[PDB]
Amino acid sequence: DQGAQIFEAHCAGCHLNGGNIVRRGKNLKKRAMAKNGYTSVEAIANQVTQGKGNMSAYGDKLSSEEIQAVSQYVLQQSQTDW
Ligand code: HEC
Ligand SMILES: [Cl-]
Ligand SMILES: [Cl-]
Ligand SMILES: [Cl-]
Ligand SMILES: [Cl-]
Ligand code: NA
Ligand code: NA
Ligand code: NA
Repeated sequence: DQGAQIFEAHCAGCHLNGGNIVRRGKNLKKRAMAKNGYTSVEAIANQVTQGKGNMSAYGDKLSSEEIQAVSQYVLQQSQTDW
């Protein structure tokens, strides 16, 4: 539940319903996530913490516990397709 709330507050601006309005080829749905190896909590949490390209780093914005919770939410949603 907390993971979904964090996602709504911090991630849905760019990734609503698992999309990516900024970088077409890097969404949160099964195909792109599997291709890029975002298939574990740790893989996702590392990317969220440090940022990448035009995506900001969240390591100074969200706590480690919040990053874990949102990463689990994204993993579950991706694996089951949003
Ligand atoms: C727009 C300002 C964004 C917000 C808010 C968040 N993300 Fe993002 N994300 C964004 C871009 C431009 C990209 C591509 C970065 C690149 O590699 O060039 C991404 C990518 C991801 C990914 C990887 C998806 C994939 O490879 O298919 C993940 C797992 C991801 N973003 C997660 C995520 C979370 C959990 C966010 C809130 C804390 C979040 N993003 C915010 C743009 C934006
Ligand atoms: Cl981009
Ligand atoms: Cl990537
Ligand atoms: Cl990373
Ligand atoms: Cl940043
Ligand atoms: Na909410
Ligand atoms: Na674009
Ligand atoms: Na801070």
